[PDB]
Amino acid sequence: DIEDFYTSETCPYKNDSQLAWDTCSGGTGNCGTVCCGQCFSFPVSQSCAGMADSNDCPNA
Repeated sequence: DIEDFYTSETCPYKNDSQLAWDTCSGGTGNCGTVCCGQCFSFPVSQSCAGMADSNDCPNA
């Protein structure tokens, strides 16, 4: 459950948790450990930085 841990307060998206999640933890966009405590929080923050792709993401 992420929606139960969604923070539309800091999250730039106020549509759905899946949206902001579909962004960070979507493989592209602005994935990272930042979205961990940006739109969500642990232990969800772990999923954000988890489903944020590994090397498939736009990482260095």
